[PDB]
Amino acid sequence: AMKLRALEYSDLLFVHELNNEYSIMSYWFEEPYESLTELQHLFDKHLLDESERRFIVEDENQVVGIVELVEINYIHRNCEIQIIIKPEFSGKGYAKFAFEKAIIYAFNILNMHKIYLYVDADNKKAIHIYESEGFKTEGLLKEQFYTKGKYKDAYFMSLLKSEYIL
Amino acid sequence: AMKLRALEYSDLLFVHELNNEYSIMSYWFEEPYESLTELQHLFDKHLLDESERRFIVEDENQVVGIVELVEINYIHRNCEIQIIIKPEFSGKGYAKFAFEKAIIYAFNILNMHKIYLYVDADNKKAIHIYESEGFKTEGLLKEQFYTKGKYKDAYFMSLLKSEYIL
Amino acid sequence: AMKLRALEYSDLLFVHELNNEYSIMSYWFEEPYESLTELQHLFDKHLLDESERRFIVEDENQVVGIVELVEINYIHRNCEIQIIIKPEFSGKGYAKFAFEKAIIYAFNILNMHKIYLYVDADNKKAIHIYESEGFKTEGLLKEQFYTKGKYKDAYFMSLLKSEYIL
Amino acid sequence: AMKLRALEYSDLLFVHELNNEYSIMSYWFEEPYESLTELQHLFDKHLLDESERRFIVEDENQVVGIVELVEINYIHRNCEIQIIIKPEFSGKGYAKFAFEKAIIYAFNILNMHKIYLYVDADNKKAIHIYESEGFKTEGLLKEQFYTKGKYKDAYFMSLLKSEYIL
Amino acid sequence: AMKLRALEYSDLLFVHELNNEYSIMSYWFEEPYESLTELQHLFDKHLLDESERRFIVEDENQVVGIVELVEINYIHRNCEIQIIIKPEFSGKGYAKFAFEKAIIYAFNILNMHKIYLYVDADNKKAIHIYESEGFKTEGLLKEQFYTKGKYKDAYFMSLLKSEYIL
Amino acid sequence: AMKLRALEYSDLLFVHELNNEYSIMSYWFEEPYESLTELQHLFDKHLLDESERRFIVEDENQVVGIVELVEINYIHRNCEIQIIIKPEFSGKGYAKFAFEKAIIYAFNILNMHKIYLYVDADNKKAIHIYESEGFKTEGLLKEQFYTKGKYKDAYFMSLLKSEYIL
Amino acid sequence: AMKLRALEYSDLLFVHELNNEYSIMSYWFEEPYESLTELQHLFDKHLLDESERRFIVEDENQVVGIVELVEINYIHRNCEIQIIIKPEFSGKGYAKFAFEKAIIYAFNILNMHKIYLYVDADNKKAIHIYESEGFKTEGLLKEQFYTKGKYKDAYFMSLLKSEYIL
Amino acid sequence: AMKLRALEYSDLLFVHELNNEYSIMSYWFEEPYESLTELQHLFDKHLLDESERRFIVEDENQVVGIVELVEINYIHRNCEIQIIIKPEFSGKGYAKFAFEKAIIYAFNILNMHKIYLYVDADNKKAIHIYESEGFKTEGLLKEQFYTKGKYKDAYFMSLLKSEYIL
Amino acid sequence: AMKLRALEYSDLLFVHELNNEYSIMSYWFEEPYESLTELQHLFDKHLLDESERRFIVEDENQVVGIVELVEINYIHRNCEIQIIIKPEFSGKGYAKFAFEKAIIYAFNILNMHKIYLYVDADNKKAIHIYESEGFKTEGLLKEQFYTKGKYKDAYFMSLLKSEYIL
Amino acid sequence: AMKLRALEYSDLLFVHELNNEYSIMSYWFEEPYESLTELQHLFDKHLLDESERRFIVEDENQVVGIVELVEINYIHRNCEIQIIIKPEFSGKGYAKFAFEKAIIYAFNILNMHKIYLYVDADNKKAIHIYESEGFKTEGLLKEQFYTKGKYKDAYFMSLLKSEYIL
Amino acid sequence: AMKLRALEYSDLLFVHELNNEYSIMSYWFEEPYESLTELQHLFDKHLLDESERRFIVEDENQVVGIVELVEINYIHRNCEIQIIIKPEFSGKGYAKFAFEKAIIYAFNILNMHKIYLYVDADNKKAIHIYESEGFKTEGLLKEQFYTKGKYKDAYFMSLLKSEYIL
Amino acid sequence: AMKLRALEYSDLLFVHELNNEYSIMSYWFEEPYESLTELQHLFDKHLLDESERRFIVEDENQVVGIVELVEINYIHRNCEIQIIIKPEFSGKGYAKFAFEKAIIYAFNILNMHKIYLYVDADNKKAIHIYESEGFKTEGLLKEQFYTKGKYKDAYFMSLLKSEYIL
Repeated sequence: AMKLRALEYSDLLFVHELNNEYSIMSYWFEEPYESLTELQHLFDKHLLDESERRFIVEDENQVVGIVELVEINYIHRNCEIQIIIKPEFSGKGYAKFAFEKAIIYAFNILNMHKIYLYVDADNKKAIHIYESEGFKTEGLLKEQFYTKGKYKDAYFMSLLKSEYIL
Repeated sequence: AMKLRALEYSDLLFVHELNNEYSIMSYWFEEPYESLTELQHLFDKHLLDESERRFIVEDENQVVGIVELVEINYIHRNCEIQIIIKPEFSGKGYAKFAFEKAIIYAFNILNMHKIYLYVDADNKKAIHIYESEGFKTEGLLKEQFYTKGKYKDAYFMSLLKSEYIL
Repeated sequence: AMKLRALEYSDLLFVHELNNEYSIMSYWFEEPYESLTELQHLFDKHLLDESERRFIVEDENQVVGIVELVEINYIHRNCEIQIIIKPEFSGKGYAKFAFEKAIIYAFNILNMHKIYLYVDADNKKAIHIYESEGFKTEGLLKEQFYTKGKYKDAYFMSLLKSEYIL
Repeated sequence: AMKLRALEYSDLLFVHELNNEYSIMSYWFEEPYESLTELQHLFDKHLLDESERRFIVEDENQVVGIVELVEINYIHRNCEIQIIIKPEFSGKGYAKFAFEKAIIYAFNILNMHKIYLYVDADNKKAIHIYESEGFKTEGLLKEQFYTKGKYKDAYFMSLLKSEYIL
Repeated sequence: AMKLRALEYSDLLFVHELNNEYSIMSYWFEEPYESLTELQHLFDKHLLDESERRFIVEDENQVVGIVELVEINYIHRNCEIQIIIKPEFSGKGYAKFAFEKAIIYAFNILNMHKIYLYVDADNKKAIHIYESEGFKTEGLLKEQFYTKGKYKDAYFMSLLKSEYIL
Repeated sequence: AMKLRALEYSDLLFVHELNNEYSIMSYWFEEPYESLTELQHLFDKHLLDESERRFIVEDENQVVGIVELVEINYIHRNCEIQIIIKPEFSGKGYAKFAFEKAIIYAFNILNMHKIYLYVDADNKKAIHIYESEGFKTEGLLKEQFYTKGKYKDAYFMSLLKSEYIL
Repeated sequence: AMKLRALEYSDLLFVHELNNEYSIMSYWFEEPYESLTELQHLFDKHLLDESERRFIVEDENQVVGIVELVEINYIHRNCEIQIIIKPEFSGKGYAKFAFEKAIIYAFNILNMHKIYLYVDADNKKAIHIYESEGFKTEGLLKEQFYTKGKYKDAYFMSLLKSEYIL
Repeated sequence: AMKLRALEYSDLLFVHELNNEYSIMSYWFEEPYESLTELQHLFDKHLLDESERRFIVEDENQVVGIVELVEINYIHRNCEIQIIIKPEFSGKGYAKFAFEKAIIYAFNILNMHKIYLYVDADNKKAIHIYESEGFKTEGLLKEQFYTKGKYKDAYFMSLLKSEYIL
Repeated sequence: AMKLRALEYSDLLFVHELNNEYSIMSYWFEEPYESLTELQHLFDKHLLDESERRFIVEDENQVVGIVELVEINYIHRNCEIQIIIKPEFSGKGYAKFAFEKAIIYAFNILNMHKIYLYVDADNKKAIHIYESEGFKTEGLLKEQFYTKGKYKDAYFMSLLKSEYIL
Repeated sequence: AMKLRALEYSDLLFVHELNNEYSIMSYWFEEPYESLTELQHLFDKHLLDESERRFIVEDENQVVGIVELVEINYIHRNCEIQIIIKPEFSGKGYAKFAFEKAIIYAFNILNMHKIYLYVDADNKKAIHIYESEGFKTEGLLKEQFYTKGKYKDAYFMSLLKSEYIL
Repeated sequence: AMKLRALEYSDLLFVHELNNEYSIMSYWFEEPYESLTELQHLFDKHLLDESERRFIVEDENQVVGIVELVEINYIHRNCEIQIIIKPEFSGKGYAKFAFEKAIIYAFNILNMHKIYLYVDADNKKAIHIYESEGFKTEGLLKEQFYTKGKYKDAYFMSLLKSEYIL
Repeated sequence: AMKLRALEYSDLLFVHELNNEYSIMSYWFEEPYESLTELQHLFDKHLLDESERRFIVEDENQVVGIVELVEINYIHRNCEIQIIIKPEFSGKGYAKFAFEKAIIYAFNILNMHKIYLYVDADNKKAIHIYESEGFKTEGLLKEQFYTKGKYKDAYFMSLLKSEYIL
């Protein structure tokens, strides 16, 4: 049984470890962190800020990933979604599950109108997870991110609640 | 033997767990929380605020629920009542007991004039608990709450101390 | 030319004066005030709280009233509306104007789903202003407010954006 | 035209002067003060405390006195009333007016059940003002106050809202 | 061997428990508390305030009660006395002892002139403990306290040091 | 002679006025403001935050607009540009000038790689100013902004420094 | 007409000047000061401390001196009295007046049992003012104060309220 | 082997216990305390204040008492000495030792000119300890202390360094 | 008569203006500023930091420039020198004077061993001012600074006190 | 397997020990430290400052060194690199590895343009590690550092990303 | 008529100016200052520190100098004296006067045992002022101060109160 | 193997004990302490103050002493040295070692010009340790320190780096 659970202070080591698996710099409420000690301090600084919301993805046996809703805007009713699954659990349907649940949370709980994400235009496996959840490409943002010594293009993809309920 | 006991800091894990059993977002002194860590911080922020009062419902063996009096107003002498019983204990009369005791607390201890609540107009089992304690419907508030992807209607129900003592 | 303008610190004397024209106790972010000095201190305490929003109603010559949106909830997308016009300006269409503009602000700017208000069930002139803006009665809340030595009944009235655009 | 007006920070010099006309030590939220500078600092410390409420008594031309409701208790619904009129205005009906208005405020606005006061058992002129407003003696508290080198007896007098409305 | 001992932080659980045996709301330096967690926070806030003084009543084996001197006034030299003995120890002379010692403390240590108390006019067993220590009734304060759904009358009783030493 | 000048505290009234000319809600370091008093407080809170940079556009006679660089990211080296010219000065080349200077500042001073903006897909006059400065459309973000009661589509447009220097 | 008036913040220049007329170091709540700037800062630090109480001695035309009650002890009910009259006003009866009034304040207002003072055993003119108010010598404290390069003896003198009322 | 050792935070329980053996109220830097919890808080408040200095009197086996130098004045070079020995150790020469050492500390380390003390004029055993260390009576301060229901006379006794070295 | 004077708070407008004459970003204690309002806040933050020292260069009629010693290191005894003269005063010998005086201050007052600076390798007029004061080139730091859209090379130049005194 | 890992609070003992192996004084965000206790306090003060970034160099068995990027400048895009390897691990290729990884981090992650370092002109073994990573000497800074009683010359060496990718 | 007056906050401009007449760096409570703005901030930081004491030297017409007692030690009873007279007033006997008065203050008011000073061994005019007040040389501290590019020798001179009174 | 190690927080008990072996009062950054609890609080207050520097003297088996450099002045480049060795380790060469190392630290690491000390003119064993390290007497400061009831003379001794390297 998988589930999404709200992120606690005690989750931050996992968060740190997961993001450490990627060379791209990591942010907590738009402030950068590279260590667990930085992450703990940013966590306490932003503790009641509603612009981001995070969930731990679990099965009964362990924590397997994180769902982040960020740039949550309650006027325009949209937010950016980021999901990271431990790479050792790829293809096991944790990403599909996390997506399904987070989309449901954004639309049916938070009452968002639209959700969007950015994805490296070379990350075919991620794009396919996104596409299977109904995300559509709305933009190709050239040289938008600098990663591993190169500026890379990113797709802006999005999902409208109205498309979601059809 | 059942009893109501004042909520302590050490009760917050139970509070967190109970509210986690419901998809509707949870509030502490009108500030939203989804994690235990948020709940602990809001608890300390509002520690001496008299606008809400909370009790843990117990039997000798465990904690079984929570009674909340909120929006307590000492001029107009009314407050909103919220009671949540662990769903595994339904039909065991904990809800009836919690109600009876909280109404007594509101009227005979706090000196309230009126108590009211909101209930989803589809929640027949809850409405019947309320009706059996003498709550009357005063309003049908259409599309007042957004829950699980739909705007839902709620009854405003209320109990006057004067009706209570008859 | 009438207009709504965002409330500044320098508006608080007017706010104080206006609310002083009514015996019912006045609140700023749910904290009571009776003097300008209390109002100034509550203003600074709640300066960036988004749960209430206030506008000054003006014509070119003077400030004539206040529009308050309170209990703003960005999940359920509803808020309570309060409008007070200086009694010397009654029947001049400032109330109609203030209403029209605040409803527009709530729906088209804030993206609310529903707006509601409470009104003493004897206040026929107010109720008629409300009814002319499309508010419908959803409830009759008996003995809900204590005013001038008596518990008084209030109508809960509301307006759905969906009704508004028809 | 007389009126009661809520006490502002700018009233504190008057408050200081008035209380200075009496040898008995003066208190602000149960903390003693003898100077204006102490009074200003206590005022800011207790600015949002609801246990006391104070009004300035005025005619169109000047401030003539102060009404204080203290030990306000919103559970038992009673409070202690203190009224001081500038001695130069005695017999002009400012005391009667202040009383009438403060009683009305306590009962009909604050929803108190009972109001009480203490008065030196030798202060016949004050007692008669009290008696004319319906206060009844409930106690004779011997040697309760030390004033001008002597312990003096005080009457506890009170007024029930139920008596007030008959 | 019985004794009175000054109240420590570590006594607050006992204090909480004892006051929990009574439906009347409990106060610490005139601020209400219902939980141990509230009591701990009020304790630290008022730690060096001399307006109240509290003692734990003990025998060699356990804590059996609390003595409170409150509203201590060092100008008029009087204070209010409250004593609560665990109901399981009634009739064992702990109340008599606590009284005797607290009166001695108030008069001979604190140099008070007068001590007083309030007691529900129906609480014959308490009144008799008071009367046996020389308290005299000075007032009958009608409908002064709201308890268990009813306004109740209280006696004001008092003891003068001058009577005490005769 | 036109020029760009760094924004001072004393510019905030102009900033407030300018943004007040538009119904879309205004932000300072991603926190919303509608009044000058809110803007002043956010200004002091974010005074040394380098994620946004703002300039006042002037001619010798008056302030005519504002240039904002926001979401400045010094790793990926891109930022979002917002320019607002007083509508009374449209077509006078202040927008062209402001653009030219801000692009120069972003690229040649801040060393950005890319600049981007969002524009309502119906705002032809703005789009043409952008296009004349070399911005290219990279995306069409449907229903991305809620404005005047409707979700509206926005173009994401961008300019690469490499294109700029050709 | 002479009078004693409570010391305000605005009195501190006078206080500074007066004490500057004496080589012995000056104290405010037992902390030393030599300048007005030090005195202002100590004043704010000790603003609500009840261990000292100070009055300005005036005639209708100017401030002529200061009365200080220090080391006020409300258990043992005694305090130390210090009075300084501008030396230009000596023999005019300001010292007698100040004494008379301060003694009255200590005994009849503050309820002190005893007042005492220290005086250089060579200061015959001061001692005679003291003796004329009924102070008696209780001690000769040798080499107790170092003044102008010499250790000097001081009389401890005192007045009992019981002697005062005979 | 006896010795004096500087008082640490961990000594405060002993300090509390010792002072608890006496009915006279106890002070820490002139602020009263009756509990260990009050004593701990006053200790931290006055941690670097040089007006008092305290030592624990020990033998190799236990703490047996406390030496306090208070009202230390570095201009007039005198201080008040207080010594309390556990009553179970009386007559064992701990008081003589503590005295001898504290006098040596005051004169030879702190460079005091004079040391003094107060003693109840009935406390013959204490007076004899004092007299044996060369203290001389300089005053008889009548009704200076209120203890066990009576005002009591105290001797002021003192020792001059010049007498000490003869 | 020229002179160097220590920089005051009131100099910051001049500082702001001067640095505004250059496109390179400006720093105060290594924190960037572009406005006077930022500069004022950084000034107060770093008010007693000894790592930088600044002087205003003046003639009798006006302020003409600024001397900055930064990265002052009191172990290695070296610091970086920056001098900016208003461009309207070039060739008038203010730069020579400022240099001469600041070098004297660094060596003879601060006891530095070495002073150094960085200069754009194209800034011949500056280099010649430096060379005329005895600075020698020690390095050519390629692409060290990004200015006006290009990475530029800088000379590191330095002066040893030992060379200075020859 | 070697790796670089972000520095945590728990790394500071290692950091302290390593720097203790060198007589040159050590800095944390340009503030000097010699003890672990100083280092811990500076660590918390600078916790979110982005001007320095530090990594621990490890193999599977232990921590072997530290990589520091300091004076990070995101406008000019350069930073100073410092690497210290435990001297017991010299010649084992930890320095080469640390270099390779930190250069990669600076260029490909942080997007720096240039990296530089300072090295004592006598430290041939270090210079050779630097030279093997492509650092070139750009300057010889004479008497720039005072170490072990002598002013010593340092090479400024640097690496351009453009050279790095060739 | 000359006099010494205690230094006020408003004296700091004079203090700044006077010390500015000397190249040696200036200190306030051992913290260096070169500007008035630094001096004002140090003044407030050290406002109640008794280790230094300062007086302004005046005649009826203007302030002419400053007397500083520093390193005041109340155990060893000695302090360092610094006197600076405006150089335009040299030879007018202000230095003699300031000395005479400050010595009197140190010995007869502060009860110091010894006063000392340091003086450049070349400053014959100062040394002669010192010698005429009875200062004796106790030491020649070679290369003790670095001034105007040279290490200079200083005399330590001192005056014993015992010599002073002979 | 002996060594000097930087003083940590955990060293303070040793520091306390060592200084306790001497009757002369002890200072931490010129603030007096007699207990470990005072020392801990002063330690945290002065944690980053560079005016004093302290080392623990050790052999492999235990801590044997402390080296203190105080009054460190980085302009005049001199400091005062204090070394205390546990008296049980005298004559074992710990003092010689500590000296040698601290002198080396002051001169070769801190770049001091001169080091000095004070020593009781009767302390021949200390003076000989000093003399053997090249300290020369520059002054005889009579009655400079009050110790064990007597004013004592001290030698000022010093060592110039220039003498040290010969």
